[PDB]
Amino acid sequence: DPDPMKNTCKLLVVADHRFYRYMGRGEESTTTNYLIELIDRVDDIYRNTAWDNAGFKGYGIQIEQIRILKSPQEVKPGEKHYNMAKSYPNEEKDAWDVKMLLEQFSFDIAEEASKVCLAHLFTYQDFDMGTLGLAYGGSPRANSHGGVCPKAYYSPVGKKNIYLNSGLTSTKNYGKTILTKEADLVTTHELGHNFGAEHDPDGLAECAPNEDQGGKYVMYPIAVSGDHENNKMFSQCSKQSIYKTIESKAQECFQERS
Ligand SMILES: COc1ccc2c(c1)C(=O)[N+](C[C@@]1(c3ccc(-c4cccnc4)cc3)NC(=O)NC1=O)=C2
Ligand SMILES: [Zn+2]
Repeated sequence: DPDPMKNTCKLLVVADHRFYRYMGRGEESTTTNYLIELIDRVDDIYRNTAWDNAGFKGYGIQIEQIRILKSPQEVKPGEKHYNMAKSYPNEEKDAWDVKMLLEQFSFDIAEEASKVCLAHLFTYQDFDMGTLGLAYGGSPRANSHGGVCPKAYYSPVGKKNIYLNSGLTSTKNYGKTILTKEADLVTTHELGHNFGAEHDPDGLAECAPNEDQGGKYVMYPIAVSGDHENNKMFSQCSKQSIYKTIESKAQECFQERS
């Protein structure tokens, strides 16, 4: 019998009412299929990366559970929820303030997020300044305040434990639905932050090549289009950061590939 390999970060995937209506065409099957195919293509990127440029490969992601929120969350006055009909803090805007939305999703999904490596929200809202997603950055440290593997942080206001093993992806930008190849890269980038990578800096040519050299890698701070070969790959900078996080945290919460 082969030795067990805890090499898979299991995900709770949530599609809010906005995603369900505008991406899933108001259908469970259409919503599910989009998310399953997207996670699998993102998994091909992770699972195939040799994090240490040798044998530290086969580390990826798998959906553990899909939660579909078919309707907006009914809220009482002064109450907020990441799945409510209105955007917060400004109801006049198409989208929430992205940082407040991530905080709100982490607060509301807490009980479910405590049981998975990562929780990821899929929404359909046009965040300001070309923002397509947000995630808490991971690290090898036990008290990382985010990323892979749930760690309880108590909320005195909520009187409960909250977890920062979260991220979100929007498939809406500049009033339109983004291409699927763009959506795959956003989730890759967000999970990249969760797995411990920071943005690729301009100061290290190796991690930020010119367009004639295959373009930028996935963790570049200006969102890659997917048009260039490097777009769907992690730079050597991301590989070193992620390798250190995985090495420390796979034994904590990664599981066998299902
Ligand atoms: C390939 O997909 C992407 C590549 C690069 C990026 C993105 C997507 C994307 O949304 N962004 C913006 C961005 C971001 C980060 C912080 C804040 C922020 C900070 C403090 C207070 N309020 C908000 C807003 C947006 N989201 C992300 O994952 N990285 C960022 O730079 C870069
Ligand atoms: Zn980023």
